[PDB]
Amino acid sequence: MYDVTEWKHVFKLDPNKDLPDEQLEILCESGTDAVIIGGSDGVTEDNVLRMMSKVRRFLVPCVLEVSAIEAIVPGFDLYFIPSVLNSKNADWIVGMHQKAMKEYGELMSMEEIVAEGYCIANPDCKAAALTEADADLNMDDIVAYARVSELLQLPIFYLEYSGVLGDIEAVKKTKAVLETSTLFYGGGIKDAETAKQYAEHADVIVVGNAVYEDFDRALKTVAAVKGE
Amino acid sequence: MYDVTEWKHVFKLDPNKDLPDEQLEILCESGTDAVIIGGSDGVTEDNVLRMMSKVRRFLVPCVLEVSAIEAIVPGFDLYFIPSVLNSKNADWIVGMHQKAMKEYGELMSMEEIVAEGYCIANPDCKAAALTEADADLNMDDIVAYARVSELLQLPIFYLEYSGVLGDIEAVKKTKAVLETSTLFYGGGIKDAETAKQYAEHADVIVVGNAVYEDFDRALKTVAAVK
Ligand SMILES: CC(C)=CCC/C(C)=C/CC/C(C)=C/CSP(=O)(O)OP(=O)(O)O
Ligand SMILES: [Cl-]
Ligand SMILES: [Cl-]
Ligand SMILES: [Mg+2]
Ligand SMILES: [Mg+2]
Repeated sequence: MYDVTEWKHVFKLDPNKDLPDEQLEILCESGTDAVIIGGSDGVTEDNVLRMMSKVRRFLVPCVLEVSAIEAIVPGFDLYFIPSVLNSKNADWIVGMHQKAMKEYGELMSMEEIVAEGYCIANPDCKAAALTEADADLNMDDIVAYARVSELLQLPIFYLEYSGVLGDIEAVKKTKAVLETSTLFYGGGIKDAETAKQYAEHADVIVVGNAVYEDFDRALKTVAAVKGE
Repeated sequence: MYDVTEWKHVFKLDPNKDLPDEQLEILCESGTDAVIIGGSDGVTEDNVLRMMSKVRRFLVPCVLEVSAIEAIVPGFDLYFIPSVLNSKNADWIVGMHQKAMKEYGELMSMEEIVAEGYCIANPDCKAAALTEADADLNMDDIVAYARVSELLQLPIFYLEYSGVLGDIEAVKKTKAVLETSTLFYGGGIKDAETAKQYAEHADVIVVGNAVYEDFDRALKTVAAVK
């Protein structure tokens, strides 16, 4: 019953960090379309489990973006499973996913799962290092990864720039080739202005790091794209 | 595009070989559901080209299985682009797709393309060495590759054993977990009896090099199954 093609904004929270309960509550009731519990690396099941319990009470859909088999926790409304399409190591595309299925096939069949075709386009971030992504891409390299996602009919193509604003032109061209995939963009969105700019091309903008750096400023990204 | 969920039998041909006399024609007129142009130890644009000119004239859908970017040729009803799910080389999982999209994006848009999830389950064959496949798999491994296939939305999961018959129990168990894709089985089918046996679990049986070894016998695999 969760339709990402109707979404416009999502906050991505890092279970490795701590947020005041007051802020976590404010983010869940902010009007964002989803609260995603992310991770990238070093995540632990206990932090994920505490966060699940803290966000589940709210009406907003809570999503667990799976980044480690040890950190799959029941209780979330949805599960996003990333596949790093430009990874140079099969583990981040399919390998870890096969081990998870082998180990938790049953737990996996009982949840709503959505695969995300990730394209990590910032060569200098923790995510690119970890996943051995060939992240130094020209725009047509990115557009081609988007075409690959559209061909596999991955519900989500996520252009990931991490802590930097990505080339807006690459967001506009990616969007132009996606006909079924929902385009998620994440990267340097810290306020109303940037939020509004990227929301012009992405189907969904992801605001994450900013919540920890300047909370009040990051909160305005919601009204910035859903407001009057 | 042609609907593979209705198929039951397909012959897969090696564009590097040629059938004698009118055998290609009898095969394309046999009742099989599709003729797939494949090939091992790589293919060349020339053989594929020549094969395409031969099979496009018939009603049976003709499919090019794209195992090499350099051998793509326009003119087929369908193009299957494999992802070797158990490959250790990302180039066989997503790289081929990305190259085709980057180098032949406009050709890709004008053709009907189907992404197939491949699982090479025979560790002792050309395909496995060529794709660096982790092919010494137990049954629960295969079952898990099939789940990944569907997670990735692939319309086809192709369980490949090449030159030999695969464990019939593996076929039955993979058919059991696939809730939304079509199960292709390939591997050592050379006659009516074995084709019938694997057709009990697989959605589509692929009969390949048996057509060069014993044509009359491979031809009976169509009726055995349909
Ligand atoms: C275990 C399993 C079933 C599949 C493996 C899942 C995979 C491929 C995970 C890697 C996904 C990553 C690095 C996501 C970025 S979170 P982010 O956007 O917050 O970036 P950051 O944490 O700041 O590095
Ligand atoms: Cl843990
Ligand atoms: Cl005909
Ligand atoms: Mg809730
Ligand atoms: Mg024809």
